Amino acid sequence: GAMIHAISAVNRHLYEDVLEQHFRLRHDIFVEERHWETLRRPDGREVDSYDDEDTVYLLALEGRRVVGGHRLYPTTKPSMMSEVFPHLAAVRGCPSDPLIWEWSRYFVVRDRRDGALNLQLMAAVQEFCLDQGIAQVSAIMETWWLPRFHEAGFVVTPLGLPALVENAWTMAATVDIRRQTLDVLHDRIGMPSIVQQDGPRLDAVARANLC
Ligand SMILES: CC(C)CCSCCNC(=O)CCNC(=O)[C@H](O)C(C)(C)COP(=O)(O)OP(=O)(O)OC[C@H]1O[C@@H](n2cnc3c(N)ncnc32)[C@H](O)[C@@H]1OP(=O)(O)O
Ligand SMILES: C[S@@+](CC[C@H](N)C(=O)[O-])C[C@H]1O[C@@H](n2cnc3c(N)ncnc32)[C@H](O)[C@@H]1O
Repeated sequence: GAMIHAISAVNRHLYEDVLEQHFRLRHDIFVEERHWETLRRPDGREVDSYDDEDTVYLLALEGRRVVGGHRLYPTTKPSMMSEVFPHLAAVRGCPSDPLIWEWSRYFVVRDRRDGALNLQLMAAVQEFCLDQGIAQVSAIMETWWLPRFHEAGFVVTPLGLPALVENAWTMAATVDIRRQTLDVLHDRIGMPSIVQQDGPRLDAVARANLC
């Protein structure tokens, strides 16, 4: 059936159509719906300084329609946490490691909310990272994400004090990538694999080491 596709520098030539579609959906969702006005752009594409040659996109596709997704960025480069929100990680420190990737821009289009897709997206980050040998992901998120992580069996390590960010309670944390977490999620989604990787093989950890 429908799969989550891992899109990076090595295979984006197969997904240029899909990538553009997702930038516009990100604008509809994060700018128009969430009202994150600092991300508004006149081209109607929601693109920031962490959308570059090293970004990995995990996009839920139905045919060529993007129905959900999220992205990963190496913490060996300047990151959203290190550059924008370092005060949120003042207790433990901002991650900087080839084996830790920054996780952001999680979305499900309205048509697919409150269904099977969400848990598939939760499984997808675990599956991709385990395959790549990535040990942890880091995230800045609103505190309503905590019960969602816990419900999916995600092992969460807070990096600092929660704080108001543009009027919303926000925190920085890592998530442990675990075979055990993934195994349970595979059972729950009723699929042995949720991540499709077309085109040339990506060596994410090697790329992050170069950075
Ligand atoms: C890498 C990550 C960490 C970066 C995040 S990046 C920021 C998170 N992303 C977004 O807010 C994008 C806009 N939203 C979406 O794409 C979807 O609403 C998401 C968050 C993916 C959730 O989709 P689904 O789980 O399929 O279903 P849903 O009915 O939309 O939500 C399920 C439950 O989740 C909760 N929820 C969703 N959005 C919320 C919000 N803005 N504030 C407080 N609570 C919120 C809520 O409890 C809801 O159930 P309800 O109470 O019955 O409505
Ligand atoms: C929870 S935080 C940031 C992380 C967000 N959950 C994500 O994964 O994309 C949301 C707040 O950070 C801001 N923000 C998101 N990406 C940003 C960037 N690249 N630069 C500056 N601010 C950003 C948004 O305007 C919003 O007020």
